[PDB]
Amino acid sequence: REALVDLCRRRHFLSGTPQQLSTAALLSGCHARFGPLGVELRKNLASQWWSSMVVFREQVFAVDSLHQEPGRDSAFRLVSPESIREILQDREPSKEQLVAFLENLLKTSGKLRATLLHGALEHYVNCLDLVNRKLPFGLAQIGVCFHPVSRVGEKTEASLVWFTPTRTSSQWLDFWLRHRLLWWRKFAMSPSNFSSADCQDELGRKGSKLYYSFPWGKEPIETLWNLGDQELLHTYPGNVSTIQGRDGRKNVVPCVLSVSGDVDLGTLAYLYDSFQLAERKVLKLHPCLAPIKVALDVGKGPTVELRQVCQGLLNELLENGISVWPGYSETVHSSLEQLHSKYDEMSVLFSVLVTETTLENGLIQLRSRDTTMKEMMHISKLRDFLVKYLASASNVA
Amino acid sequence: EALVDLCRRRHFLSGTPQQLSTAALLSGCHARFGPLGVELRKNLASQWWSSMVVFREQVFAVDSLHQEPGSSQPRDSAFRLVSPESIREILQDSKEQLVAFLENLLKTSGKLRATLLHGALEHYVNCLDLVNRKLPFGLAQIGVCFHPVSTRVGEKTEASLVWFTPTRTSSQWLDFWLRHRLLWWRKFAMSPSNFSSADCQDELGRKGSKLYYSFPWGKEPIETLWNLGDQELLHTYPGNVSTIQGRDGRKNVVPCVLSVSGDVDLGTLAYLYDSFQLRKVLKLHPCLAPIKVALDVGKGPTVELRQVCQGLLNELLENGISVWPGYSETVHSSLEQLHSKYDEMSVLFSVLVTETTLENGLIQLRSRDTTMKEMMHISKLRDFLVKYLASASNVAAALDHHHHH
Ligand code: NA
Ligand code: NA
Repeated sequence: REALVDLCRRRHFLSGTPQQLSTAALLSGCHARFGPLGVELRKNLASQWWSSMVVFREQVFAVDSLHQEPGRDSAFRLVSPESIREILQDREPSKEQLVAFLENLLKTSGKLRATLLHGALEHYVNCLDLVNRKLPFGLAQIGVCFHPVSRVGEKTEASLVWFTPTRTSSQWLDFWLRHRLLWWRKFAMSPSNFSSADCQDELGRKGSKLYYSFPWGKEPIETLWNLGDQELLHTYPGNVSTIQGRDGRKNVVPCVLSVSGDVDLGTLAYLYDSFQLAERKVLKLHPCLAPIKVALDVGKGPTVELRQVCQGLLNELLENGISVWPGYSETVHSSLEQLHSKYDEMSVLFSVLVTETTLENGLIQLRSRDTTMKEMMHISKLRDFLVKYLASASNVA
Repeated sequence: EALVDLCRRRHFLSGTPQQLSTAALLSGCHARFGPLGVELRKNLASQWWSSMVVFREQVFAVDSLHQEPGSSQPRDSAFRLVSPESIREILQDSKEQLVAFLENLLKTSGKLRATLLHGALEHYVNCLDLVNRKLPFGLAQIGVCFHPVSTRVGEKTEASLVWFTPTRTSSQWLDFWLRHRLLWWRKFAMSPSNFSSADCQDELGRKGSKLYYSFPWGKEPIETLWNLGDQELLHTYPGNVSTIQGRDGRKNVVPCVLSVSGDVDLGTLAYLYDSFQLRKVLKLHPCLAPIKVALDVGKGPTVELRQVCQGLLNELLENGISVWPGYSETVHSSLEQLHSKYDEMSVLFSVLVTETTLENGLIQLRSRDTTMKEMMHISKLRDFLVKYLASASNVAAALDHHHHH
């Protein structure tokens, strides 16, 4: 078994049976891929996407849309089982009556969304109103999309749909291309492994794609398209006056750019990127992404007292939203060496050891993932040190 | 009618007039929320995530697919997923064969989930490993579930905690979580007594509780808590019961399963109704309000007041304070109109920047809550806002670690 995926499965970044840890299974989205460490890593990534694209941008608003669309091409259809049963009860068929049923399914049944684009379009007229028709602006959503494989794969997509006058659309597309690529790179240990290329679709529309170089090859993690206006006009038949936005004095139907990232594949990219057979394997996930910031353990000494102290430190750090692994809670004894190796595989940023010394003089032993050196710190400072350290890494962007 | 109409007008809600009836709002057949509403809901979901997961070292995140293995034997009402190809292929490409085809759909097609429970159950053994089998612990998830309407598909965002505990302590945990969840809804409410609970029991004598919000048309359940026992967990691992045991001290037991399940969309609607006060103002809790501050300009040099505002804007966003940039509009609106609008959008504070500000750095700050105005130095606003928001959330967090009985 490949080492990175093996470690990820052992440390609960990935879930699944061993056969589901193949490249094809991991890329298909046909099983829930992530275990608790992975779900947390992915939530951190999604939060960082939200910060960059919605929180820090006044012209981007959140949107939410259904998972199913009116029914498109290969998308699975939603069919009520009660309708099928109704049919299977009646003794006389036909072929006319059955074919009819099947025919009617193919034309009236809703279908699973393949992208988040249609949800943004359908909410455009309302956001336009909210912004008093001023262009440009965006609508953003993170949510699951469904993809026929070759079973239906599920992928978490982070979408920005940007509405701008056609005359600035090319400029906007290039701005998003650079910004999005820099966003992926800012969390990477090997930022050159995130690359980009131009592409064009079936219709000749221009776009770009962003890629991560996985061991087996490059996989697209984000696509950016200059869609023009057809999809928007397709959404609002007749009523054109209600979709025109202001470009200064001009009233115009805006051009639509779609900027869509694969949060799941992006999670897997950072897991591969983090792997350092440095020392023993370590996952050096970026501080803002690492699911566990600190681990707390008790050394040789008085069980119940040494744990009362860790509990207090845990509670303090959690009130401050710092994730903590309560190793002190464990029963089985494990060597310091074994602990550090595990924490390193889990991408834990700092490990803290509370000992009889601590009970005497209040000093803890603090070990860093990145340098791997141990320092003595007074328990009273730990919180401020950690709170400050994370804020520093998050400020870098 | 006034509330829904105001919400629709201010983009808390979305939809046509036929989508704004109480029936359509409850069905989940359309995406109910406009941008201010999606932000409100995101804030509510973040608060839930903080209280249930971030602050609880024995609760872990789980993610599970939206689709589940096809069954059909039972007759369940969950929508099935059918490949259009498959249908076309039998269609344009006799009776015996068609009936068999339909039978197959019912038996083998995947189905859309109706709850997040099975998701948690299926990841229980992994989490067991993660905690080296120590009970109790929980698996949490927020995600969309689907449900039959009337033949339409309703979508509801569910916030679920599935808690694994020894049977001997399961009753106490049920009571602990009930109090905890009820207090969680109430801490954001203008009228907390409109959030209540009721105890209940199921077909099999299993105990549960339900939490309700008293909407204008009656009480609606916004959360359910059930002491499920172990049946469902046991059914998830047939033939592996010996190795799904957790530790209760020194004893190995198959844990009892507590399922706590909250409706995030209905909860969002609850807070919209709860915030509505007569001027019409929505007094949403500071932690929930989608826009914390609006910045506007009064009398003065356009291109300079705007720079003061933008600077202010940049500073607040950088600090993650949501801000409405009213100064970028054209402004042919009165102060009273501007304020009435902000009150309806639940904006917590509005700030006015004028010539004077350029002379002495003073801005006029207006509170949604009292409508009182007040001069303040533009350099002190970021700090005022951050402290006001931290204070509100601290007050709200007062009892997140309170030991219920
Ligand atoms: Na924004
Ligand atoms: Na937790």
